[PDB]
Amino acid sequence: IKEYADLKSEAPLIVEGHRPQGDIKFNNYSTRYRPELDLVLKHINIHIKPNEKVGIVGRTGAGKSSLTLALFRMIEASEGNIVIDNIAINEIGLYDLRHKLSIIPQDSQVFEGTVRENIDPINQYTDEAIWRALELSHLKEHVLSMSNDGLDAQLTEGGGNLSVGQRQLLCLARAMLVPSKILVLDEATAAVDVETDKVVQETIRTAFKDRTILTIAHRLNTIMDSDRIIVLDNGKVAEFDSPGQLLSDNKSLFYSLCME
Repeated sequence: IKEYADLKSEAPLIVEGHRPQGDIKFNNYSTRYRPELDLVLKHINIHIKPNEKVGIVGRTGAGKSSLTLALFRMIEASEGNIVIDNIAINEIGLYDLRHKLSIIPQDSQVFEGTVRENIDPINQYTDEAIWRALELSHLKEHVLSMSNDGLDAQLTEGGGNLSVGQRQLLCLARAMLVPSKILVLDEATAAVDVETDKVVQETIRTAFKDRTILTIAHRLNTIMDSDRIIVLDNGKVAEFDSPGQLLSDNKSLFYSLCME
């Protein structure tokens, strides 16, 4: 027990510096997936518009997954830094950093309890906010199917578990319930219900029409629908980021990926 009681913490949760829209600005940021591994991000300096919708693509093993971890400081930066809203990611403190942002993970999960608790464990949203978020996510209707408890209807890891593709919709519902200043997205590595995919893609853009959506894609269609796309490979941005100009003219690897 003391063996884990002695573990080195990831980072201080709260710091003196705190913020009061959005911003994403790499500043020669570079990072390795782990200290024992070589670098996975190399001197990125990209800047994203305050309400931009952007897409990240790459080959299998390109290292693009680490972008979310670095943006959430899940991995400490090997070099360089990032700034959001004129405040560095390190200064704000991890608690506030993760509270102000939002993200759909590669794999979402269900927690044993209630949907209301599994969506607002912090208990910081109004009941009308919860209802409106579930409705805008097109989730309240199927939520009411389980039991008369509605928002308080139970759920569990097994037996009382939801649809495998419904998990990602629920995570998106949580993200849209949160008043996020910035957002991120991800998709199932394996094949999933295209109905759920369309529902998520429609609702995310319809809700966060005024908030940033930087998405990581396993299918290039989301890159096509993104206002800006940057392809990443070998720990480096692989081309001049554009909405499809390189696909139109250069026939770049971005075009080859959409061909594939």
